[PDB]
Amino acid sequence: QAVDETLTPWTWNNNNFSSLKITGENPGSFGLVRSQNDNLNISSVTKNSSDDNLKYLNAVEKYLDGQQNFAIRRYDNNGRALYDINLAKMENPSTVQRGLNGEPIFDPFKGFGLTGNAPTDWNEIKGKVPVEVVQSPHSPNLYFVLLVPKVALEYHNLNNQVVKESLEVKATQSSFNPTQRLQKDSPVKDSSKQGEKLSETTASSMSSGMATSTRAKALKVEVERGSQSDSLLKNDFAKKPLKHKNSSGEVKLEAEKEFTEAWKPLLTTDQIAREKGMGATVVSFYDAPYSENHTAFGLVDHIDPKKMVENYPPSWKTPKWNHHGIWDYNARNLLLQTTGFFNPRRHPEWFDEGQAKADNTSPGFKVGDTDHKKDGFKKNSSSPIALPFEAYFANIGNMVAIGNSVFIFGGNGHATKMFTTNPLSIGVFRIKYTDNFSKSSVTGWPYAVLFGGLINPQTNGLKDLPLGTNRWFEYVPRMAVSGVKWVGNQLVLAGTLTMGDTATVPRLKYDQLEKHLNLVAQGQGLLREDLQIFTPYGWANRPDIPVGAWLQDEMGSKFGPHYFLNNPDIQDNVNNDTVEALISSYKNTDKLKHVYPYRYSGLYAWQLFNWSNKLTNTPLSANFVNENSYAPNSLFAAILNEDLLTGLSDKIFYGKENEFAENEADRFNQLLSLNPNPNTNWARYLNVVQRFTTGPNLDSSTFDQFLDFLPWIGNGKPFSNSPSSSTPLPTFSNINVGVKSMITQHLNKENTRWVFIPNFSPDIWTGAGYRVQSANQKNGIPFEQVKPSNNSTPFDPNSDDNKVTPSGGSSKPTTYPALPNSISPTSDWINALTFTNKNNPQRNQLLLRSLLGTIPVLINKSGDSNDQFNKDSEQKWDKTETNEGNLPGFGEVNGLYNAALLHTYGFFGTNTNSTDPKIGFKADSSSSSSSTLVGSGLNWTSQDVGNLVVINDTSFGFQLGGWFITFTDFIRPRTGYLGITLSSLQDQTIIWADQPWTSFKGSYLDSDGTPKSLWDPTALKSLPNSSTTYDTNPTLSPSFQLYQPNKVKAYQTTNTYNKLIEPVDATSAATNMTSLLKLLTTKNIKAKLGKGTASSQGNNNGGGVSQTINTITTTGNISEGLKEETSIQAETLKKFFDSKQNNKSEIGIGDSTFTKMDGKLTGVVSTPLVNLINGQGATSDSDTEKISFKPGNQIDFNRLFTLPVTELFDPNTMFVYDQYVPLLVNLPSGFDQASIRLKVISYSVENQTLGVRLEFKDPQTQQFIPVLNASSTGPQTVFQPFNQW
Repeated sequence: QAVDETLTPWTWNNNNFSSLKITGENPGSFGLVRSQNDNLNISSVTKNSSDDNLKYLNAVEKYLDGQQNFAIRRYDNNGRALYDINLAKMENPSTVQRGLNGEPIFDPFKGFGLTGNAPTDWNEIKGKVPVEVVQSPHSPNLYFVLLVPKVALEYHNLNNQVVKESLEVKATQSSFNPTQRLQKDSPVKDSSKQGEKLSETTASSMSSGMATSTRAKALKVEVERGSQSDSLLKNDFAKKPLKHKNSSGEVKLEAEKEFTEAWKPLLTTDQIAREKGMGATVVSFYDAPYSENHTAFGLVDHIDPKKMVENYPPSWKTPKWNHHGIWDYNARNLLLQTTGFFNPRRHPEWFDEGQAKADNTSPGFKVGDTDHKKDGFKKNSSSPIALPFEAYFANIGNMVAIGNSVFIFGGNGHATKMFTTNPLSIGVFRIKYTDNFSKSSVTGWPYAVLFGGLINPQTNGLKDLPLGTNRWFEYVPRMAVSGVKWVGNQLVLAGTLTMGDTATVPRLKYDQLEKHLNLVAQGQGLLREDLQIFTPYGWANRPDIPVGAWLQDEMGSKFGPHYFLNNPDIQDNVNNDTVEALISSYKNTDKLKHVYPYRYSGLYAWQLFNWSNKLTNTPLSANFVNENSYAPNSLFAAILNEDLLTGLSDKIFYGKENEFAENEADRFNQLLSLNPNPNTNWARYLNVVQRFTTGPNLDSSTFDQFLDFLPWIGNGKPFSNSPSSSTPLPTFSNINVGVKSMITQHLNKENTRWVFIPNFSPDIWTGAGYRVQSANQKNGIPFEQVKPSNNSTPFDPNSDDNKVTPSGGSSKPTTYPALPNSISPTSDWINALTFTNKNNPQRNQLLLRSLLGTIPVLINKSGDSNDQFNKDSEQKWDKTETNEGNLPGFGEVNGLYNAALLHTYGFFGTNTNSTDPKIGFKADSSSSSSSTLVGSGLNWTSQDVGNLVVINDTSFGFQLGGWFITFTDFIRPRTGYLGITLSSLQDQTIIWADQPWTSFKGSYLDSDGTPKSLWDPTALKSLPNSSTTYDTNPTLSPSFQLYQPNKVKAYQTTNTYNKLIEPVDATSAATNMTSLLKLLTTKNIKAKLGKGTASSQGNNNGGGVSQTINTITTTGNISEGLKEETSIQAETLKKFFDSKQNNKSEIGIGDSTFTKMDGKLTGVVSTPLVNLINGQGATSDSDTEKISFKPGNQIDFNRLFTLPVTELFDPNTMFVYDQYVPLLVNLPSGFDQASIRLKVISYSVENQTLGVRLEFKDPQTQQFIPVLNASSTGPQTVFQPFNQW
């Protein structure tokens, strides 16, 4: 029961909790502790063939019960160990004897009463490990401790064959090729189903719509219930004229023939619930350090995953589907993009059967029927969203106690985060206690139903982000939770959050999947990449056009108005005549909707604005949710509603409104908002989030301007490269990039001299990759981007097809005269949302992944001999319009400039290496070009988030990858402050490590007031093996992604980017780019850069601690850089930052101060007075050495106890009167007796005894604290008049 000297403090990877700062009556720390012993040969247990995972894990737990020891030892206010609480060695533990009212009988000196019998489930809970301890805010001496199995600690060390990766390196006997596991072949017209294509309107109803268009008429989409049981009289949305290509079998998604070694969890959710010994459990136990019966347990409650799954929205029983239903399901299935809103093809973690259900087959609705009228009926489903082992144990961590209920918000998922899989916390577990912590109820709710109330007016940061949902919770937010803590009076949840997918929002045309391999993979789930890849050539004019309208123009000569290669240059006007003739004329009824002839088409920003779950000023208003990000692609900190969370009922009740439409007849007129059923309570959960933020309080191009300001941890140089004619250009921002152009000459060339730009001259920097007739005509480009289908002549405006006849027949062209001067991936246009490419959803992911330092780069030429990219004589920043600028314009990460990004990385030039790596992208003009995206060389992952440390009443922060990020201005934002302070890590070994996050050993707030993070550069976990014994071309790493090849036609010498850069079939290009594919593995990139091995050098062991930069009131002030008097906001911010490149400190960017500490770092134990690293360095309470109790023989009992115990103290406050204190406590001469008080805690008139606990005014912290040296026994003593017996 006493302190164990062989157990050292530690910290769990999932929550990084090491100690709980107990405050109040008995201040101290509940530090975790473990057996540091190595020699744990987990391979000693043999995993046989027929033995199942459950039996194997039971054997592993039995084995670890002997070789491992864990406990939660309590420390005094001075950091001195008191007792251990080794749950596996506590003999005859007993629950607390309770009264009828539920109060635990407690006498301060006799302690807690014991019933003598073990708490519930003790046999199956004794072996579990503690990972977290949380105090109650109200009930004294009451604690909860979170218990998990030892497997969840040893998960990574388990044998690979039972802990597999979603991607397989294979033996590579046939050379590496990233497209091998990708289905790529395109669908082809069905020659047996041609006649069921959507019918063009027989005659457009004029209905006084005088405007007349010779163009092709709209297609009819008629759906009506009819009366047939399982079929519809009309099912136009189901028209299915396409089919998969038949080559060596049908090319479609099917787990059986693809995922032979399918990824599957360790334990299904039902098995977690049933097997009590494998799930997390929290036991409420009472602790008293100075009492005889110091500790005793209360209730034991398993965190039942079924009590969580039962609160999933019903829409999540059928993830393959969505409120759109048949039409989008068909579109995705033919495009080889996996269907639904949360698909195991993209998120296999959350499904009991894992990848074995990873396809669109059996989607829960009838599909693929020989008769299209039959398709679209609800049927049996088999693959609902669940909570298997990995997601579950990502969801256990970061407890918080509120009122009579305790919440588990989950952790960052590193407990079970492998290289190619990303478990996260999907919702909030709650345990509610009744009748004063006597009985309890366990339940959980998903984050989706909690975050539905997000609306743009809340956040001060980026707008229109993909964080919205709707009456069907098809948006599945999950968090890698940094932690939950009270920042002052406001409860804060913080960490990283997965937006709705924004990469796959555009769709390819049905014949352009062989030349957009990166995008088709992103949609396929093979490429678990979240950033938006700029591949705009093959996008359909509209993602949401049913396949029944794809073949209306097969040849493409007419540029089918309803379906054509998306390109804004042929966008229709918005004139009243144009819309009246084209769109408004075809009035739609309850049983008829039209695919309008209006040539809808726009770039990435327009695509997202129309077809992403962007936030809106009202909740549940996101009609278009495509998918959910793979990894957390956005920082997120939200102020939660404490009272509402306490008050919500345990069990949720959805209804027909949340269900999907039963059949297409009801789906067609499916409203977005329906009155909730009277007896349902799902809506009540929507308003938990009081506020939220994702980054600095900046919007639009200001955000990208800041992104330029933040530096790259890999080498420290800014992404802008501003501090020095062919000089390097910034990557994100466009200011001083390219040439200024006047937006008043774009599109209609009307009413824009003062609407977009308050300045008198509305000149906008077109950025890199801009198109211009000539320097003399840089402002606006005329219609010379004519789109020819074949080589057959320009797009031919002024044609009868592309003209509209208003009232009277005064025909005119419907296409704009002049167009914006850029469609580059870095193209920004406040004046044309249809042409602009930079978007807030991209900007958030760019901030997160720039902080992480793993932004991919397009590469044409590796460092190999005869394949070298020369910085000099081959890169010309002054000629970004021409191929000499090397801007790919296809495959690049949207919103950034590939050459600038590479220069920052140093892939070419001596920026990162002493000698030029000669790695770069060349826009070849003499032949075809092939390219591939490769990682940054760093292996930080977005889930790398540490402790949530509260700095003060208004600011909080946490470690993020190699950065420490503090949300200075979230609780109480101040105008003009960016509201973020960033502190980079200085250790090169950690920055460039293969698995750096294994080195982070927790963060905490130091007494001096500056947060700090532990670092153990000797704790890095290398990759599982040295590639066995052969060269493994694909080597998995947390940042590794199967970036598919991209092949692009020769770049024009002149007017390179007038049109979209056309690609060609790149399926066979893999074998001709081995020297580039080899750069996919991060080790090879590091070797090229020189960071491959210990060659990084520097500190050899270098164990120490890093501290965030010192901050002041003026820190983070960019009010000068904000605001507008003579420029645009982005340009003035660029000027401001440029003027402060040598003073990044005052803007909140700097290198974290780091100090060396000898020996291993395993964790901290923090108590409100001081913080002990590894629990070393306890003191003797110097400030109260001369305060102690007078022993009994030195006290005259008659002098004191002649008066009664009642009037020796104040019963109304239980305080010993000041005049008598010196009579009992020894003090040095001249000591201020008023600074020390006695807190009576027990008395008995019948025995005239007095139990007293001492307190002392701490000069350091202005709070009364107990004196631990007051007696050999501690700060509590019993005074009686010689009647102790």
